[PDB]
Amino acid sequence: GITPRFSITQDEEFIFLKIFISNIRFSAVGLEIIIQENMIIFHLSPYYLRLRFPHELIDDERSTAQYDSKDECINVKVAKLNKNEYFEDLDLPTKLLARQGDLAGADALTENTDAKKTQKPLIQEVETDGVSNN
Repeated sequence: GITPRFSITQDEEFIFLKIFISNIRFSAVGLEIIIQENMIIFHLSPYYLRLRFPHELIDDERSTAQYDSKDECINVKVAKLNKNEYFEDLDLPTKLLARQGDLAGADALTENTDAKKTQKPLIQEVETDGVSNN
């Protein structure tokens, strides 16, 4: 992850990620933030950032980011899969980067699983070869 400063906020409807940046070369052709199956990928700006939350988000039409000049900061919006839901990793920066470090130091992680689950199995079928003659 590359960036001077960035803070994430959680809401009872969606997630609000804020990024701090200077008034340096800010192109408008490379700007395009995309959200993965669950985690969020920050491609905007010349600096790439990777956010990994303990939950799963979704990228819909509502999802979008707006550039703030008054503060020279960037605002990223992303809808969640469950309303009234929060996070327990946004509090820590490393928890988002998910770095490895120097494999030296007492560190631990505790992520909770989701309650709402979906069960939609399926059994495929296809003919087969075989004769009856000797």
